[PDB]
Amino acid sequence: MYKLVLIRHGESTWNKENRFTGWVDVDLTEQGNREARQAGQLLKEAGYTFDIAYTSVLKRAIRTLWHVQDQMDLMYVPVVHSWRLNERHYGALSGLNKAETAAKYGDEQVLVWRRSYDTPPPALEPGDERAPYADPRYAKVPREQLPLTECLKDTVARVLPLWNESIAPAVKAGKQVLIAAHGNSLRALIKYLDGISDADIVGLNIPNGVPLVYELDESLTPIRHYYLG
Amino acid sequence: SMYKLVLIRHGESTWNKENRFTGWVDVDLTEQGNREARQAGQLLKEAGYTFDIAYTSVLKRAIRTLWHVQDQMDLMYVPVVHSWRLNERHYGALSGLNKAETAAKYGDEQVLVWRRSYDTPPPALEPGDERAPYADPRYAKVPREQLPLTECLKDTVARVLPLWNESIAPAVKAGKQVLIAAHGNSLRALIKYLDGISDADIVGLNIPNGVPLVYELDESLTPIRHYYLGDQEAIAKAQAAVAQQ
Ligand code: NA
Repeated sequence: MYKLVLIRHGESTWNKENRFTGWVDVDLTEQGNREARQAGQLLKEAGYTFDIAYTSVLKRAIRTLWHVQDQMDLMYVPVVHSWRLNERHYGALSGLNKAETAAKYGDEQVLVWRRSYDTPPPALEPGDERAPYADPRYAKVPREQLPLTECLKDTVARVLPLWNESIAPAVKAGKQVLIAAHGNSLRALIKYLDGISDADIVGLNIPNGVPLVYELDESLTPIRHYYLG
Repeated sequence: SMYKLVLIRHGESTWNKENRFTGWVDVDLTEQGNREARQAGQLLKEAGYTFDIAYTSVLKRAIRTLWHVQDQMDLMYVPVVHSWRLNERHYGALSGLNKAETAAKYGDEQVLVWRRSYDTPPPALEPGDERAPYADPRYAKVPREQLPLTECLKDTVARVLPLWNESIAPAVKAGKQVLIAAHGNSLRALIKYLDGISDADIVGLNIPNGVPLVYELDESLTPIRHYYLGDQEAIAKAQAAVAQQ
């Protein structure tokens, strides 16, 4: 029996505005700060501790992790910041709210995108300000691996290598691991962990700033999972 | 080639403000300390500095100072190495005691020996003291016999330098832009080694809280010069204040 803890970042400014964010590096709102501190308090009171954390390169997830670390008195543990835990890339939808998206692309195409595991939204132009190529976060990432858009299938494909490379060996080694990330990168892990179908994973809701605990057997197969609080 | 190395002592801590020996006790920043650290980050950002990696201690006053700097510079994603080897000098049984009350009790000379004798440590913690480091998860990978119950600066130098030799110096040599966010005595220890300062002279080195301290090093990592970032007159005032304590 191992335990692995997952948590989605607290409310971001763009969550509050119901805007597609993706790789845009927006910060937490004060509510998102509170959710993160509350999650830290919950893990602490329920007797959790961690040896290492994995997070993305996006500050909304990183700041969530900082609050959890702060509240648990774990500010000293090693942290890995991986672009592979970034939120799904939403291409040209990044920055649009629901009304704006419906207006530009029409309801039917939005419905197809919302439902389709393997159809990506319109891509960023490679020269768009929002493209990742000039960003110092991705300086060592092979250029061809950087997305200008992603369907959820793409997101899953680039999240999952972190499982065999890093998370599973750490868990098997007896490390107490925390993963502080984003709705869709957490979906990718959960998709693999619980063997969820392409069709069902699309609808899985994960709330901001609530610790999600997986209990795993010797083979890293889930026994059960639950949210704290 | 010239390399730039940035050092910073933690922002004002609660026990700096209360005038208490701290050592390895894991106290936090005051609001002033938070402001110093944010200002430090703003200054570094405005002066066009960036970092590939930061080294810090396992103590939250230094780590939170680093976090403010990372926050202000938009560098929250960069690699950070947290090492007990950058901890403040271990203050032994003095840890938690008021400096004035201690001087009243044991005399000024005796406290000054404990504070600044290069090679004579403060009285040791008893190993069964709750303040001893043995059950602390921060030190669980440190062999028991290497964990101090007290340190003089000389001891602090011996435990700081292997991190410089094995990790930090190679990273500077490789052209990485390094920030070290640490503590008064662990920074004095490293600087003692970098500037080749004598045992008697290192005594007077006074590093202000929360001020970026830039070293320019040549190809062999020998300092060309160092200087502090920010309001130079305010920094001189802060230096006078540290020296008086
Ligand atoms: Na300690």
